[PDB]
Amino acid sequence: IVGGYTCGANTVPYQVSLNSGYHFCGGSLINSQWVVSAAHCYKSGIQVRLGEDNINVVEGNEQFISASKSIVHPSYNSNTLNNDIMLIKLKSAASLNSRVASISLPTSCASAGTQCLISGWGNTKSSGTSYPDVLKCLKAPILSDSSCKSAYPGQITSNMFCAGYLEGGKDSCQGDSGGPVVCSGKLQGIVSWGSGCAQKNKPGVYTKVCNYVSWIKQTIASN
Ligand SMILES: [Ca+2]
Repeated sequence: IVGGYTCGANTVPYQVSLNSGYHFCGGSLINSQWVVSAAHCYKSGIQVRLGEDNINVVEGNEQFISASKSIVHPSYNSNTLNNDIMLIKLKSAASLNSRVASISLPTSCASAGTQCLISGWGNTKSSGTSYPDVLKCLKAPILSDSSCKSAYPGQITSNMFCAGYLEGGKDSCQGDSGGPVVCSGKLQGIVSWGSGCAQKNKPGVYTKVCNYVSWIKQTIASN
C-alpha cells in the first residue's frame, strides 16, 4: 500500500496472508473454511495465515492453516487478467472471533463515488522497494468506468473496476494482490493489477466481486 496508514492490529479481521515460506499475496476470509484471492496469486503449497498484524512476529492471535484445494475461475485469462479470482478451501475450519472474522459477499455492485478500504502488506513506495511488516490500510473511492477506461484504454473489462486517485500518490502495490477492497462492510473488490503504483493517471484495477457471487456460492456448496 502506498500512501496509506497503519491499520492497527486486527482491525481488519477478514484479511489473510498467503504464505509459501514467505508472504506473497493477500486474501479475504469469506466463511470459516473458504478464502477468496486473485487467480494470478495461484501457487501450489499455500498456507493460509489468519489473525496477523506483524507477519514477521508471532503476537498471539494467529491461525495458520494449510489449503486443501485451490480453484481458479474457469475463465481466468492470465494475459488480460480478466476474471482474476480464485477460491482456496482450508484443511480445517478457522475459529472465528472479534479478531478473526469473515467478510460478507455483496448483494449489489457498489457505484463510482463509494469510499472503500484497501489493505495489505505490499510495497509502500512508488519508486524503489520497502515492505512493511505490519498491515497497511488505504481509503479510496471507486472511480467511474469512464475515468477507468480512459486511463487504461483497451484493457478494462466488465469484471474490473478502478479505485484510487488519478493524481496518484496513494494506491495498492506489489504484494497487496489478492487482498480485499471492502465497501460498506461488503467485499466489493480484489486487488488485481495496475501500471506501476501510485502513478499519475494510473489508478489500481480491481476484480468486480459482485459479478462472481453466484459462482462463489455454487462452488462453495459443492466442494
Ligand atoms: Ca504475526
